[PDB]
Amino acid sequence: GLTATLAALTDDDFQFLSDVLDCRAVRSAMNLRAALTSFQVAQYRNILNASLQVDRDAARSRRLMAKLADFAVEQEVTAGDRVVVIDGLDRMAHFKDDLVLVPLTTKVVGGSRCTICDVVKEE
Repeated sequence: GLTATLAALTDDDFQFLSDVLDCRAVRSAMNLRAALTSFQVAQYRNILNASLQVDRDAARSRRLMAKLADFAVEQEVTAGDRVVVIDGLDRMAHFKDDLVLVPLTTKVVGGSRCTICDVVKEE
């Protein structure tokens, strides 16, 4: 889609967002262990959050709209889930204790890379 979509994303694209907001961890590849800033995090939040409103399905937007409200919220990660990086992730990387994150899905929205990785135990 990229240009063909611009801002009016379809159920296919929004499906990717539903998974992102569903993720347990939300950080940036350039600095996964360190956040950016209060305005920075909110900035990226406005990007996707803006996609919801402009969306065609006002009902569906409500569901994700609330899921985004907790963007980058303090929660315990676990295997099977996924970590959404605001920058991306092409290679596998550790997250904590012994859990490693492997590249699962990379999508660019509003000119911002968004990679998701499955949380698997390094063994």
